[PDB]
Amino acid sequence: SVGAIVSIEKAEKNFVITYASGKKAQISILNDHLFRYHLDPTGKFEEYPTPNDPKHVAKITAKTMADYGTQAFEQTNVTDSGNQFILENNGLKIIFEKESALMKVLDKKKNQVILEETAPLSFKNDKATQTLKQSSQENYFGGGTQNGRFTHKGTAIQIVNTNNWVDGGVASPNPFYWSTAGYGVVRNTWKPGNYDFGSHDPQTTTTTHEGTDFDAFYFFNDSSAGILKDYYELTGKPALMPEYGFYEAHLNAYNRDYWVKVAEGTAGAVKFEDGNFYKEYQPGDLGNLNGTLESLNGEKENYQFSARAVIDRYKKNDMPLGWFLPNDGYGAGYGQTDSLDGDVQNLKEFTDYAQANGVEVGLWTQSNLHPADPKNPKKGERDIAKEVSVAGVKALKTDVAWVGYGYSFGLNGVEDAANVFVKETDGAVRPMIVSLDGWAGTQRHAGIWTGDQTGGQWEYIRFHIPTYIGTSLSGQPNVGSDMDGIFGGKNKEVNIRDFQWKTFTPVQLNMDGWGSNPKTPFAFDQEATDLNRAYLKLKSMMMPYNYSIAKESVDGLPMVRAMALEFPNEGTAYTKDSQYQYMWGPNLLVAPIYNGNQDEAGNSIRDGIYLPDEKQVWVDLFTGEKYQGGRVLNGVKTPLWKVPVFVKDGSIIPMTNPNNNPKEIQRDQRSFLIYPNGATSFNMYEDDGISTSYEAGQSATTKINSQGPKSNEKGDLTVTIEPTKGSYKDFVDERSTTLDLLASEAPESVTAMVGGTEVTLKQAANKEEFLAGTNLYYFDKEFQVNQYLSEASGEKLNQSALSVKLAKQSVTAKDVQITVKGFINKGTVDGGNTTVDDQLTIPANIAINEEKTTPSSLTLQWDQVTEATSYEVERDGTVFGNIQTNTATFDGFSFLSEHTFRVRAVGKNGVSEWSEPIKGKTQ
Repeated sequence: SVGAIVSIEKAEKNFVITYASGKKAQISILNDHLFRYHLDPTGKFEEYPTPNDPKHVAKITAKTMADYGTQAFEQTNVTDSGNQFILENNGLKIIFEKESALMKVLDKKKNQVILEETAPLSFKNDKATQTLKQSSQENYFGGGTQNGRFTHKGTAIQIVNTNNWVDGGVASPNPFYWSTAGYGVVRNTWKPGNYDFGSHDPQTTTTTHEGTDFDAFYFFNDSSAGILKDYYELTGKPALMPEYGFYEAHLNAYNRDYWVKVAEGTAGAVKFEDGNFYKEYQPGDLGNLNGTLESLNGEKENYQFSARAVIDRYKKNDMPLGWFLPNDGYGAGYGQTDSLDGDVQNLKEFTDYAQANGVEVGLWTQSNLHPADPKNPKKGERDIAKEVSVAGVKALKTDVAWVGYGYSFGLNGVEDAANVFVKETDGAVRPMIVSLDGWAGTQRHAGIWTGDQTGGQWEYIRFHIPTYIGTSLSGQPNVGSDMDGIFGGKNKEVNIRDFQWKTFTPVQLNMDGWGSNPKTPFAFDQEATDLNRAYLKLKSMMMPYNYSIAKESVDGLPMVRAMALEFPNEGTAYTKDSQYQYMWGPNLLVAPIYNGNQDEAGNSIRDGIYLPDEKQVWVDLFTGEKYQGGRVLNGVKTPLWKVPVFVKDGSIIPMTNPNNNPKEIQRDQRSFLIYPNGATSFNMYEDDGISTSYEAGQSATTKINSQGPKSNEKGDLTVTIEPTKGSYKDFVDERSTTLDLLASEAPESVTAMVGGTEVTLKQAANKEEFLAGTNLYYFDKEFQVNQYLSEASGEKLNQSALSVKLAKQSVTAKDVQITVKGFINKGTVDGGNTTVDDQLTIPANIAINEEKTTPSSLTLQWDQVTEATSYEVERDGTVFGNIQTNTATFDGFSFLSEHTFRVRAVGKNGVSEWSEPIKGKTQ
């Protein structure tokens, strides 16, 4: 409708495009790889889109056009080469066909067209639609929290505030997507949209938003970290949670409801410490029943029904607990007095008790942050200034009735809450805000949780894994959800499995009061409780690693990483083959159990464990068992106690003592669990854990370096801890050092230098001597990464480690260099030998079992090889392993689709040649 381009002029601040219709666009060059295109068919070209309400002043962008400076614009030239206008700088050609008005972008470094319009912008039907070429290997990420999904090629996603918390919904939309071609796009709009990544026409991608304006930021970057850094520079770097936000929370209402004494076995009865059974009632549902009224502090002959009693239960069950929210939901409140001040004092009393137990307090927070007259409040009004400054609240959970309108409501809300919070604390406390119904920019103020669903069901796990991955690919690293759901429950196995994988995630919410059982890690039998504790303690021990990858996520890759972020050169990493696993930072591959499939021994059967990189050894975190990468493993037997987690051999994992909250961490120690493999590194981040001062340069980093032999080989190992750089409030300079070096033999020698001076090390004679002393080393074949899990599993889970302890030293003044001669960490590698064994027969008579053919699956069968201990099947180029019988089935295929298979035998001395390829068609 806009027609041909008649001119592009370099104006004072931007390039002005005039179209034949008389309509105009402005191209603003912000940096050498970022530009804004604004076609304002109404003609104003004002810096910011119109929000949903004129009170909504929070902006999508965190950096103004002016803030980017004029240098990139000055260094961009417009030329008129016949049938095209071209804008060119050092990195890009932005090419406009004059007649068609179509834009394409050539990346000069690659000499490739990265983005190409295939039809002009369409403004029909009060919408603004862009039409782009899609290439055969082009994949797409983003769109925010796209429930159940992360990889969008061949699908449409809705960029809509759906208020839908389950699979197929959008708990938190974002008008941000990116392409593996090497581009990200933010639509500079508050209006809902729809991105169709070739759902019927595979060569075309359309992006649509409601409205009359087309205003977008395009950023070009050859790495996924780069695209996310561009999104963060534009819309805001993610907030860094305070350390306590990495610990599970407990949330409910304790100010309003009643417990009624009922018979044991009454539908949803709950047993309490008096040995009696009770059922909870909202006051309006009580009718003629005799009930005990809840209170926060349990001061009214009601202690077992109080919020304090719940903190006591987390302590008695030795469970980590970061924070506690006691006023969740409309009408709940936080006191029972005749005044706002009386209620604030009741909440202060609770916060004092929580803090005595190392637990912070959060509040459910409404759009009304202040009383109508803050100097004259009424009972039941809200006052964030008093709640923060008098009662000591540190965390906020946004009411869905506040942010639930979506779009500019949410961003204005979380910006207001963050800004008033840090004003009230004078920057002494950084924000801890959990929200949903977000938009572009939300991450700079708040994390999200996925809303309300029913747990006690495998679907609760299955849909959540890709949800978390896609949230993180959309520039929101602070993602969480309810532990085993707000609704339902009564499924022990699902409860254990949800605690297991969420160990390796940012935000864990025990969202209690509405379920089939209480929402706690101690709601099931002692086995479930002991396993849940074992995994929560592992997360507490991983806090230095976790906080380090959190710091990375402020200006780089998120904490929950799609496989493609870490293995960008493998096609398997980009597809639904990667929908149920992720990298927790760079070092750990997490492949949760997400269905009820079991063998006769009660092991979960885990199919589709993708282990990237044919040259990489992967190490079971719990057992030390080794696996070769370059394969997808089927039929992996996983006991109830175990979640499949693999260490990337070479990993350095900073650790700390098991702890129930950040104040129980020993700040005068540091510890490193190291899997040496060639030359690897880690940057360990730290700060005061609580304030805004990290944003004013108050933090420290420590570079740890491991230089050893390749996986399974013997050689010299040098571990260097470089001096700690930086300072902050209550920085501890004097620390002892532990290295736990996974090792299969005693070394020839261990020497230590501390700040260029030798420290004499003794070999400990036994473990008791090692634990008692310092400046020692000890070769231990009974090393336990997690004694809680050893006890809870009934398995020793012993590994072999060379452990080294050095005395307290200044971590700023003096480095550490440990040299180990004759270092080796050797174990047999499942799939390690991929060399052809000439004596191993090629599996004979490779056939499709036609009987078993369905519209979505194929079954391949072949003759036994007597010397084979397993088989591998190559499915359309993808090697599947751990096939323990002479058949395999492959799922997730289209109707009437063709697939190519080869098979080889695996024996104790390598593999057979690959069979000839065979074809199968789905019905």
